[PDB]
Amino acid sequence: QSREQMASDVANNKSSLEDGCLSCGRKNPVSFHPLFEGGLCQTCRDRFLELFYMYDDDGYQSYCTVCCEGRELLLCSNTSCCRCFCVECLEVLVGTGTAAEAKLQEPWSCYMCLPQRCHGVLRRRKDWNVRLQAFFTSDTGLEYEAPKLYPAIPAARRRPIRVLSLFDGIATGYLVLKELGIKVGKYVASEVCENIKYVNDVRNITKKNIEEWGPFDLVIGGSNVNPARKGLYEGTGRLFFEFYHLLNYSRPKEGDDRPFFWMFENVVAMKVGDKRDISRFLECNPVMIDARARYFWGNLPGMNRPVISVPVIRHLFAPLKDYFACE
Amino acid sequence: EYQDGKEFGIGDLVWGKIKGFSWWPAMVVSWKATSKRQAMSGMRWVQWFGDGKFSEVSADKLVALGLFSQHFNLATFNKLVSYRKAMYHALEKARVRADQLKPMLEWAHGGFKPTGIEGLKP
Amino acid sequence: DQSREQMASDVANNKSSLEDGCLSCGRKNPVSFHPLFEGGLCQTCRDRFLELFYMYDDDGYQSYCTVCCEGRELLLCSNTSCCRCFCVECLEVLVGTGTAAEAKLQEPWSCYMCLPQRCHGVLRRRKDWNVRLQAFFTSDTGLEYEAPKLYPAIPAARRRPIRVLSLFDGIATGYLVLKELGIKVGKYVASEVCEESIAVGTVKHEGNIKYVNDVRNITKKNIEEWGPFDLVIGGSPCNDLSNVNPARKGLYEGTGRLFFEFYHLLNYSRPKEGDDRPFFWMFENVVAMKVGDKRDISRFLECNPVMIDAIKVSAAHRARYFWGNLPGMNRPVIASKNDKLELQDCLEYNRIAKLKKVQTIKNQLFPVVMNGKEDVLWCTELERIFGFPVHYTDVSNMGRGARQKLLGRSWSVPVIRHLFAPLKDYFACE
Amino acid sequence: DQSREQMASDVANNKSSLEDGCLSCGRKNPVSFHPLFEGGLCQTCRDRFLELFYMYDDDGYQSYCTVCCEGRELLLCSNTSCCRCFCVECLEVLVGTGTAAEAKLQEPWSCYMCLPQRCHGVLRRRKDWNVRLQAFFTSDTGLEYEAPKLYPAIPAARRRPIRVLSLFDGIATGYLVLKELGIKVGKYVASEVCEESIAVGTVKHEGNIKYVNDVRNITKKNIEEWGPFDLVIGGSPCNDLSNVNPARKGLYEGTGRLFFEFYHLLNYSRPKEGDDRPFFWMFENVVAMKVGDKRDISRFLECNPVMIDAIKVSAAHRARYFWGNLPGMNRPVIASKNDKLELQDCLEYNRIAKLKKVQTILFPVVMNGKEDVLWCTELERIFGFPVHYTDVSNMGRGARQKLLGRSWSVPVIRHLFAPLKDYFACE
Amino acid sequence: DGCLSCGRKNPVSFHPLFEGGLCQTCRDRFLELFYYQSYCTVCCEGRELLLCSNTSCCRCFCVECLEVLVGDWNVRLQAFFTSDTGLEYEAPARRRPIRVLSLFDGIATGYLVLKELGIKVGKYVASENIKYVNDVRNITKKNIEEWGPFDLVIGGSPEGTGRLFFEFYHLLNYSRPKEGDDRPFFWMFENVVAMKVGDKRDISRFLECNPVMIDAIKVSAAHRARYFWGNLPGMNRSVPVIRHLFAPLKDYFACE
Ligand SMILES: Nc1ncnc2c1ncn2[C@@H]1O[C@H](CSCC[C@H](N)C(=O)O)[C@@H](O)[C@H]1O
Ligand SMILES: Nc1ncnc2c1ncn2[C@@H]1O[C@H](CSCC[C@H](N)C(=O)O)[C@@H](O)[C@H]1O
Ligand SMILES: [Zn+2]
Ligand SMILES: [Zn+2]
Ligand SMILES: [Zn+2]
Ligand SMILES: [Zn+2]
Ligand SMILES: [Zn+2]
Ligand SMILES: [Zn+2]
Ligand SMILES: [Zn+2]
Ligand SMILES: [Zn+2]
Ligand SMILES: [Zn+2]
Ligand SMILES: [Zn+2]
Ligand SMILES: [Zn+2]
Ligand SMILES: [Zn+2]
Repeated sequence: QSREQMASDVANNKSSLEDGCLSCGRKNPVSFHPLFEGGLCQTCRDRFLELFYMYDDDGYQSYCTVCCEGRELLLCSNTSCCRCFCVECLEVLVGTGTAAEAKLQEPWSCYMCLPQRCHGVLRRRKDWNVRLQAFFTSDTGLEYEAPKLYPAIPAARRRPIRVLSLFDGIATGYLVLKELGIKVGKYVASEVCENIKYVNDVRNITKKNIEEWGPFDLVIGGSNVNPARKGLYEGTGRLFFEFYHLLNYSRPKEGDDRPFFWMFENVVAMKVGDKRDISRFLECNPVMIDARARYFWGNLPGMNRPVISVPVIRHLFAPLKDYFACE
Repeated sequence: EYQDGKEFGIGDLVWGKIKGFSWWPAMVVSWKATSKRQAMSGMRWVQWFGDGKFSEVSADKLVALGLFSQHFNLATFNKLVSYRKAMYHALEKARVRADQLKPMLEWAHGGFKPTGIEGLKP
Repeated sequence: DQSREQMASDVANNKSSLEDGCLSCGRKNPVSFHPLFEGGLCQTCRDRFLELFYMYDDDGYQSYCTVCCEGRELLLCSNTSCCRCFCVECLEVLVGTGTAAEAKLQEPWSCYMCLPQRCHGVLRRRKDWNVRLQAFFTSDTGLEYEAPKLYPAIPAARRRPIRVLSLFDGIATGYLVLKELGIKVGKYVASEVCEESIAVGTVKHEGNIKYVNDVRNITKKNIEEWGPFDLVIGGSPCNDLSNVNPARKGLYEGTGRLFFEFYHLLNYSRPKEGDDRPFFWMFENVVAMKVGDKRDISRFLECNPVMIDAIKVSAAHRARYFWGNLPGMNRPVIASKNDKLELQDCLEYNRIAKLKKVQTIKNQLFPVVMNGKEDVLWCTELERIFGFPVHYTDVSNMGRGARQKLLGRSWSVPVIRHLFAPLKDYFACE
Repeated sequence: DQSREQMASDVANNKSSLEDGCLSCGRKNPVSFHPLFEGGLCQTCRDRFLELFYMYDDDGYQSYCTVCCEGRELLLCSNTSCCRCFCVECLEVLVGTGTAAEAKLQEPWSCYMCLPQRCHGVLRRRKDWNVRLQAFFTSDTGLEYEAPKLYPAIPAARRRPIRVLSLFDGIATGYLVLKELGIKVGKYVASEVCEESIAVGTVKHEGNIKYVNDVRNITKKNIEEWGPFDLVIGGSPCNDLSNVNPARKGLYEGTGRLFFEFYHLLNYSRPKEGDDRPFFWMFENVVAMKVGDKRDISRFLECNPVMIDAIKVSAAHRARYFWGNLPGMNRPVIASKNDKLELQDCLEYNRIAKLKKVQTILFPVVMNGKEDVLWCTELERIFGFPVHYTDVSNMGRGARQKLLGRSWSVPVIRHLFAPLKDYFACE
Repeated sequence: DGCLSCGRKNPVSFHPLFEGGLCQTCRDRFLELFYYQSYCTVCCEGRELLLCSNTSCCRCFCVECLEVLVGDWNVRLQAFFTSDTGLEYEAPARRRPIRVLSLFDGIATGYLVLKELGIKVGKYVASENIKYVNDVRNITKKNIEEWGPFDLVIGGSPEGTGRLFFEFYHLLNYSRPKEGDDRPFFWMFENVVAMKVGDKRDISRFLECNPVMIDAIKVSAAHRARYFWGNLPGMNRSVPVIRHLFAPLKDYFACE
């Protein structure tokens, strides 16, 4: 069916807006549009999971906020709201190009700023800040078990922590552990090339080195004009698999019940096939945290609790105080 | 290069918009002239006037200087010497394309009559 | 950083040895030796010789120069059974100026590996090039790992049938080879998504193979449901790993990521600590790939590969890398008495083979003459070339293209048999 | 020249018998009998029944009406292994008015050849149709000729290997049958111009067949150079004699002229007068052809044909006409112990056959719960050939199926050639 | 080595009309449709027809052939239309009267020409003193044996040419004298030149004798051209044609 057919039906008020693809007009939707009132088709929802969170170097939205396909973008003059809208969306979902005709005459505020009003067959849904959150980090074709919770330890038998790291920032995980007053005293750093025991070229670390330098108690990792748009065209395969290999090396053997925590970090703007691969290999599901949206895999205690990027890492690492000795 | 099906090729003059800034004139250049560039797919390489820096923004959100009156800033020009200097350079470049900025400013505000905007082509 | 002319002058004037400079760029401080001629090789020329030596054209000829592996124009050798081609500039600076034009009009021109060896200036052909070409490709790597530990022998009374897990099964070469050796099979699980390979493996072996779904849907619990396993084998797709693809994504991307599925599922099925039952595995890939990818695969699997060419047991060139811990993997290859070692033994009635050993799958239409006319190879002759039973792929209405495609990416029976042979001393036979 | 309704009323009123009129047009003066039902057939309706009773549709269903072979709308039978279709006007005038609409809503409808026999008015199915149907085609011809002259027996010490000439050889079924029978072949000259069939006969029989050129370039001197011959066989192409061709030129025209090459070269190799050596021949053609040509072929060949259906010894329908003078041509056909008589005996591993006998050559096979078609190695078993027989010269499903589709049938020829072992050497 | 009627390259033949090459398909249709056809003589184009019936000037140039060409006639034309592509190398008192079997009775053309020769005719057996019985379809070996022996067989024609040719072949094969005999036996066929090449090749192959050409342009004033077959003496050298062919047969027949 054509996009005008759905608008005609809505103007007749003879159907619901969740019967076709709001971005393409194709029927048989698979999910719901998290912002407006409409359905999402199968091929039109995969593109929404990648490009919806992409900002260019200008600080403005890269693609359309409705169809995520940009050919001629009109801008939101209001600051702290960098949304941009398409050129045919404003003529099909509003009714005509009258808004476009009046768009360039004066500075314009987008549809996410002005008080809610049904500007035709396009209705800003009342609540979006929650179902948008539930749209991304849920509704996936995998289901795993909750991680095993280690029992807490009394402070009379607490020892300093031992950290192996592979973050982008060499010392990013060192300062955070110092602001919390946790007993540092073992720290090995590295990087993916092309008390801190810095060693470059992670290609040089062997199993025997992990055996001698260990045992470890926390393994972390995950890390130029357009750092946000070059990510899709480059790929993140190299960064994940060396972290996975070293996590396999350092993981406690069978019959050992000592605590062991890990965490992986990645940005949201990535292809739909990589998230499934990481979830399958790591045997868990991510939780998004908004400060720059980011995914987080791991087994740290209380990882999906509500918020009460140094602050984000501090929030994530806070519940570690009751396992390892402080000060 | 830049034959990706989009408009606004090499040598064109367009406007721009930067967070924390205002509309600024820019010059489309090639990646070879840039100190470090690779001709990113789907975007364009521009160079600001009065600063000399190289910027690479997408082509979709680009607007030419045809509507000069629709992208003017009197307060910014009055309160910033750099804005007036950039306006003077833009006016001089447009005139050569074929506080003394008042005559060419009135020339631009009138719509480039009778020559129009056809003389801005490379 | 001198030139080739200076090095040639120095060696000709009896003032230097050939083993101090690089034959391909005339540099110094070489790290290895040229396997074919006398001399040395610098660091950046091994990584060009290692990847590009075995690449071949669609016309059954070598693609690059035999000396430098980088040619602007090539002089093809005219004699058959030798498909080498030499470089334009590699001659006049090494054998003598003005020789390219003289040899160009010569007919039939013979390269320097065919005719009886003569010291044409600085082109001194080696006496034992065959012995050293194996050592160039098998040894002198980056890192070295500890040898695998042997398992204690088992007496003939306490042997059990073998249980096998096979990833990227194909047309089930492992089952066929294990049955031809007389080993008693207890179970055989196969993972495959092609609908014609499943047909071949179900029709030909009477449904003794338990088929499963795509490899990306196998979970932790499935391994324990189906196991325990005694042999895990697999060969990953090399579509995005070879140099023949100008748009190769390499490892970590595309279809080259499927090595990590084998790596992931091999760790699940491995025996736990404190267990001592025998466990064997094997992985296979091509030789025409980047040195970084090979050095990474060796790093993850913790072993160096062995290079085996099928030319020593059959009638085709097919060189592959093998990782594994099977016993006696690097013992010398010796042919058998029932191996069809030439193209004539693999032809039908009233057909004459002009060649003796064909290239892998008047160049592609010139292997066979029949009734005074040039012909091509039949499917039943490719089946004999690879070592399969005749009429093995006559299943499910597929024609010449599908059968040739299925045979072209398979393993080689006389090589897998050579590798699996020493397994009979560990599992029940007959 | 009355119509059908008056005849039906007369027979219903118990004043006439069905054997006095033609069930297809209601006329009088019958000349034969309806093979299936009770009644008689007029002169002009037999010439339409004979040409069309065996024609079949691409959908595995009978092409024309079963009773009159002339219909406007067809009512296909629903029972499997029954492809019969009836005639709309044939129902209401014979069984009773008001049945065409009633039966159209019947599910699953079964024809009168399926349900137990009953006199549905005047439609009385015969109780021995399988016997008189055979005699309808074999006997009751136009003219009659004399009996063949049997040759005296030969003692087992004075027998020699056989010499064979074959025309339009195909994929050499005669050589395969003769070698399977145990007879000893001293020569086999085959004429064929297809490049893929020559490859099959060369590779499979190790070059014992001597191939020659087109049949139109063989002269009088060649026959006496290659002769003498003791058996001369052949079968002409049927691309211009069957009724499946809307633009068929028939005999005397087109590619149907190739029959007269067989008749011409049969005279050259025939023994001269005053000679007493055994000599045999056999010509073969399809049954679904014009009646006018059938009496013409018999006139030239001087003998009447026999009709053998491959359904009694195989798993397919294929009816053919055989001319010749072989000893014991018309003896009853009996199956052997090694004949795969049902479709399930000709299938690969893990396949289930929905049918049991296939029509003339997505339905037949269901594999893993999904419908499928027959493979190339399954059509070889149905016709009797050894498996992997046509796996030669890179051809696929398109070309292998064409070679098998126009060939002979091994059990039929083995039935015909069996009594040839009493005149020629064996082992 | 270039074609003239068609102009196609790789030519190995020549146009029979005059100088100019003939392609593979040009010569095939050159002798097939030679003979009022609205086809050109040189270009062999049947697209546009021009009318010209002047005395000794009937070659009307084709309209499309005006730019194609403009922009041994009595020696080579005869040879090309009688050349033997297949060489069948075989040239062959007080006696009894003549008895003849015939086909295509028509108006009994044989009876009067046999009677006018001065030799009495014994028995005439038509199949279409005249003894007409029935059609060819009702003749058996017993009928031939009852009415035989015979002396000569005549048949021919002035939807095809095979339906009667093969019947004549069958009847002649029946009527042929047995092997090892010296009794005289003659025969001849008759058909018009306007025929397909396959028909001519098949007829020449079955009778084992190459045809000869007889044209009425030298004995009459109408375009009657006929191919002939037979073993009568005199072809190697319209009722007058049959009169000429029947004149010499008095040598081997009754002369006391
Ligand atoms: N995702 C996947 N899961 C299971 N098998 C796959 C797969 N992707 C590709 N394959 C199979 O892996 C095979 C690699 S070719 C190797 C074939 C095999 N080594 C042999 O002995 O013949 C291909 O035939 C393909 O069918
Ligand atoms: N002009 C010709 N000369 C010789 N053979 C011919 C021919 N025209 C057709 N044929 C062959 O005659 C065959 C008739 S189909 C009959 C096949 C054969 N009787 C069998 O037992 O299988 C065809 O395969 C065709 O190849
Ligand atoms: Zn859509
Ligand atoms: Zn849009
Ligand atoms: Zn806004
Ligand atoms: Zn070098
Ligand atoms: Zn070179
Ligand atoms: Zn050589
Ligand atoms: Zn009738
Ligand atoms: Zn009917
Ligand atoms: Zn029925
Ligand atoms: Zn010509
Ligand atoms: Zn002309
Ligand atoms: Zn003239």
